[PDB]
Amino acid sequence: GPSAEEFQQLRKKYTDAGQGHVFAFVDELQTGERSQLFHQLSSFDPVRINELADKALNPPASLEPLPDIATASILDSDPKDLEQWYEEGLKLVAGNKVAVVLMAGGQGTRLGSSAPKGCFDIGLPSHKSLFQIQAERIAKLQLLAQRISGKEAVIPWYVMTSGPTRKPTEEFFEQHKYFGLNKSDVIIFEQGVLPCISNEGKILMESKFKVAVAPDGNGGIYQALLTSGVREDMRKRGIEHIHTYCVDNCLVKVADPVFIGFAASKQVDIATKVVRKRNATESVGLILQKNGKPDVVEYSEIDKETAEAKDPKQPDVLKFRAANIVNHYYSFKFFESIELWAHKLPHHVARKKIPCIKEGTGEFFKPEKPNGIKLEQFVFDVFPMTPLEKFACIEVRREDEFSPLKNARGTGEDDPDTSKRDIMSQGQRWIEKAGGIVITVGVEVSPLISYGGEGLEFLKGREIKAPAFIEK
Ligand SMILES: CC(=O)N[C@H]1[C@@H](OP(=O)(O)O)O[C@H](CO)[C@@H](O)[C@@H]1O
Ligand SMILES: OCCc1ccc(O)cc1
Ligand SMILES: OCCc1ccc(O)cc1
Ligand SMILES: OCCc1ccc(O)cc1
Repeated sequence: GPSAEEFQQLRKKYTDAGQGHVFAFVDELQTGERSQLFHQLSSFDPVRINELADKALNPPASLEPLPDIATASILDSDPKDLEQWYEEGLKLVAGNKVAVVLMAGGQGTRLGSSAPKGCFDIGLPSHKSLFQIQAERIAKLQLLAQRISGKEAVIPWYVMTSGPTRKPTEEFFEQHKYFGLNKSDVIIFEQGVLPCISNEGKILMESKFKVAVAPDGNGGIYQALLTSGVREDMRKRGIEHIHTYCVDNCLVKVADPVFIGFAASKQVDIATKVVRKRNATESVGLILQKNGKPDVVEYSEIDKETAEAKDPKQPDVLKFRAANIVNHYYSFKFFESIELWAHKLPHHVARKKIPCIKEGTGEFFKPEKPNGIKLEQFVFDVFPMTPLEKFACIEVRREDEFSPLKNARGTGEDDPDTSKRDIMSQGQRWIEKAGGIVITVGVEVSPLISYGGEGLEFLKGREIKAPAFIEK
């Protein structure tokens, strides 16, 4: 393990930085525990931690709805354009130019599962997990693309996890044989962490030999794409277009060809999907403009007066209603610039009850009130680095595209039951549109049968008894 000299040099750095309390219990640690503490502390720069704590604890507009050059809506689109963008998106898939990054490092504190959120079974007839439904969407788009190329189509799946989720995620994917995808085209990687900070700016000790850390927010994606090797893998594959999304949306149109096609046609660096906000209290970030710059306002920071503000000309409708649904497109060229701006991203403060050592006794205690803060970066904080002309915000239909799993069963909204209803409602609607008659709520349609409502003609004239599950 670490030499005395190495350990003293580390101790000097931390002590000079006013963080020498992290070594309060060194004299009683076992060799292994001492090693852990050494390596963990070596992984942070205590001066940087001080810089972050200082900005957090002693912190240092032109703020209207997005302009019309920057916005589009599926509702207002010419159907011939939607068809063309879909075809162009599928051609890019067939070209092996499309990748997916899945943000699955969330805890799911509101959901109360012990397992990764992606593993959750919302109670469909199939009992498929969120991960498996997403994987099957990828499989299906590959198969559709192969129809046009006559060659293998691969959409690599890069799954970002946290330390709370990485091992069980990999085990789950392995036990399912990667849901019929090739393991060689799925990479599970971890996002980074930052130390939790006390109200007084001091690093919190989880144990006598471990610093309390937390994942660094979904904005941690960008640094993690470099350190993980993922960006290099995309380069080696000739990836040009990336779809990034959150695991909790059970209706997510993974690698949606119309989205990719549209974004690519406009040659944007970034595109993003929104829906109309369902009310002033919905826990969604709101996409709007700031200071000549596309930007977002998170639900945890917005002020009542803006969440409740009304449209100038229509006083019964909310002014800000472009709910961020965490559904983003990037050019690969954008990812090649990460190094120039990853350090420019802000840290957002969240005050938290961080279980730690009673700084004295060494007794582990869950505190009664918030004893410190976690810092997080947010994926959308790149939007202001991007010229308005290299940005697109598209309205899509909530009932087809956005059904988040946030809360435990019995909450009443954004829960397993709303998720299940939304998928099975989608299924029924697709069947009906293809000429099927459903007798009854709803019908689960496997993604391997239909990605987006296509391919259901074989049900024309048929009677389907709901609840049902259409599969192989
Ligand atoms: C940083 C980030 O991506 N935040 C997202 C994300 O919030 P959560 O706090 O992870 O629930 O999901 C919302 C949609 O469910 C979206 O509106 C919001 O902006
Ligand atoms: O618990 C004794 C360790 C300690 C060291 C430095 C400080 O500033 C405070 C506490
Ligand atoms: O980057 C994480 C550094 C780290 C190293 C060793 C540990 O035992 C724990 C954390
Ligand atoms: O004009 C908007 C076209 C459009 C529709 C749906 C998407 O997902 C993306 C773009």
